Amino acid sequence: TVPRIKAITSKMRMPKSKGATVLNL
Amino acid sequence: EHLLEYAPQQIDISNTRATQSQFDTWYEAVQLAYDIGETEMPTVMNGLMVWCIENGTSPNINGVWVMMDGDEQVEYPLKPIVENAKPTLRQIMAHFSDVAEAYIEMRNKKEPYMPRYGLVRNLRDGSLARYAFD
Amino acid sequence: TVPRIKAITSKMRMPKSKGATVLNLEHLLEYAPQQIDISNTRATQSQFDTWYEAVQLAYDIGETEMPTVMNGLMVWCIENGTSPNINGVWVMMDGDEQVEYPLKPIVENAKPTLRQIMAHFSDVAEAYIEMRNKKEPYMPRYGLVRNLRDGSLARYAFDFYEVTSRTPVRAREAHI
Amino acid sequence: EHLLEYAPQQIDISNTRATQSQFDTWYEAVQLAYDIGETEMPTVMNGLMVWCIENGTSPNINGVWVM
Repeated sequence: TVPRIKAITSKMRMPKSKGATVLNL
Repeated sequence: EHLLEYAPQQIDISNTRATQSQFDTWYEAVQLAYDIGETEMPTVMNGLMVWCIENGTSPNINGVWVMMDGDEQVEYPLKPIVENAKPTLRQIMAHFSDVAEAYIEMRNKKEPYMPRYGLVRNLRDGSLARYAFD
Repeated sequence: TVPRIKAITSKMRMPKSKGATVLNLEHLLEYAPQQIDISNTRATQSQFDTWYEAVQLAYDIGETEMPTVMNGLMVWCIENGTSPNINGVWVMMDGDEQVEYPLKPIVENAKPTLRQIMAHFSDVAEAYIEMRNKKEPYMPRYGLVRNLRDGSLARYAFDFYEVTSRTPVRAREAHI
Repeated sequence: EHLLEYAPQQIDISNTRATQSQFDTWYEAVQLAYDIGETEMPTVMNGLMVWCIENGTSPNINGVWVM
């Protein structure tokens, strides 16, 4: 078959303070 | 003495076909910017020269070009094909001018196949519809 | 015997990068895709997939009730062409009275344009007018402006007609 | 199945004739802005379509039309 492109996804970088999240998603 | 011992062909010097180095920089930068390696990358160019027959060598940069596979399509970004082709896309794809007129000769005998550049110019014979693409 | 001419063959010079070939010639011969699935007039399956899901959403009409809408769209887009104003409305007959719909989420989601998205319906549209011509004379509205004059060529002359290689040569002059 | 059971006419979809709703908003706003009610307003439109035959559908806005 044909070679499909493997698109990567840059992460939706959620901000953090010291190791935990900062939003109640 | 060396002038008489010197017969180079039109296709290896002229302006329409870009140089071997311009095609060498282009093809390595496309193999890189698709993350598709050797023995899997020449299958892609079988899809490129069929697409560039039809829609010509002037797309928008942000657009996409398709390639049939079975029944469903795939897609690819047109950004690293017209941004690496340093003269232009026309003068880089002119390396494929030998195979393309041998592709349509294959395609005309099964069914009538005018390329899309021919239908705009309104050519009217399926035998001259072999030398008129972009 | 007679001296036959020895015809030489200039090579079918396949392009190369650094010493190896650039095409899979085995798969090239096992590869015959059609005009309609690659060309520029018909937009891609993904461009029609984003368009149709964004229309189903922005009308709040679900599956098994949404394909009835597209029976009204391809009849309207035959007549008034694929260039309306964005704020306007398009109608759809039902019994005797009309309905209406907003033209805003049909030309704002069609990412190439409306013409290249409705060109998926180029197969059904010329099969719609062939149905319609036999009951009564039916020139589409794009034909009446261009002043075509026969009800049998009034099948291939609407706005969003893709010009494939199956078009008769009289019809491909009618667009250009 | 419904596509084959669907034959609408040119005049009810096309661009030249505006929609029934565009004519519905227009006719109610003319009946209002003349203070001429029902059974007296359709006599006015007998005068409008005779005038709009002759002077066309492009007058100045401030002008008048006779009957």
